[PDB]
Amino acid sequence: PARGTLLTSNFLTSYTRDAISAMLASPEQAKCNVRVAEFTYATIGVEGEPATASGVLLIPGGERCSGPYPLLGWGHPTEALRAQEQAKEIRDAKGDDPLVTRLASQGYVVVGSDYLGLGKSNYAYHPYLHSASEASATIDAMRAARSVLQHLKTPLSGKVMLSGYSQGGHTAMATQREIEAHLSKEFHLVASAPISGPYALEQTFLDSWSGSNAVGENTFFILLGSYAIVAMQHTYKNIYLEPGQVFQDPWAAKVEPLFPGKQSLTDMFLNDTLPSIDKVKSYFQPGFYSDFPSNPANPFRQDLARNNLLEWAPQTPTLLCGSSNDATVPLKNAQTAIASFQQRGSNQVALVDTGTGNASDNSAFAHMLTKESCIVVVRDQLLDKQR
Repeated sequence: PARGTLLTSNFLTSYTRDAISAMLASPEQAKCNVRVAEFTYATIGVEGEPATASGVLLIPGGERCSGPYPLLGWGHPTEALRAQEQAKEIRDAKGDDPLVTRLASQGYVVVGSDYLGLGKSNYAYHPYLHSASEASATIDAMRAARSVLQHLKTPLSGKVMLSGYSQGGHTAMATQREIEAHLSKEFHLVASAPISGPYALEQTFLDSWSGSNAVGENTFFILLGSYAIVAMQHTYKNIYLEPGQVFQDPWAAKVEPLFPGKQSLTDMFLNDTLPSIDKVKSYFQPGFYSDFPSNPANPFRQDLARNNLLEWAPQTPTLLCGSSNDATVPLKNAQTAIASFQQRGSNQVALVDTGTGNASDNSAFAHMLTKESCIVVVRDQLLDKQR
């Protein structure tokens, strides 16, 4: 099966323009009804072998919303529940999701892949924070969606845009880099707006390795760090033979099945499935824990480095969004990225900060606030202007 081939597609539900406006009034108003669709497609694994993945497709429509519509590829945030599908989540939430209320309702066709190893994908694990497969998964999700859209005769303008939140920001940028480098004829990319993504991946882990960074405590670090470790091992198979080489017991024997597994990140954190950040020294093996921040040859550190998104020159008008209150993914990531891009001859990337400006609000939880806040900001400041 050629990459991007549409295997199955199904329409779940639809939300009226008024119902969406009602949610927004709880005053921005929707201009489009929104149809929720799901689909599965052919794509590739981290070794280029065949694999499948699932995705979500939001289609705008309405008397005050005639086409043509731009196509926006979206990268979702860290997902530890293997079976999780975005389309069904939106359906369960009855349209209560910013992708519907802020973008699709305004005329943006939204396409998002559940990523390899998640949703309906047949991949044995999820290549968490793996630039190449995050990009290939997104690219192919967009290819399959275009087939669904063509069959429906949905009017597309031809313009393509990208965005994503958290891990999704990393996904969005990784996808942008891949398109510009090889697929500019297939995808006419006119705007990219990564949100709170760890572009300076390796340095981000180094900075929060103690459990806290310049911004504040990185509360979810044990969970996000463990996911990265297990994933990078799966992807590169160069960190350890037994989890016991990296984690202390009893965590060594229970960590791999969780990323991804039968538990959502919320579940794990609320029920202390893994120790809290203040007990990090009893979690990671002392050797590994001290070696990572002081040894650039550390295999996990090397795998993170291979997934940095700094060494290139963005050509698409880009707007990195995030918050100075964010202690989960420090805005330093965007700043470092900008400096790197400018040093490589690119002036296409801008930055916007949605933080309160009050250090009193710095927090790991300020991270989730950037999702809708930034969706709105990047849409108003960049996306709308590139339609």
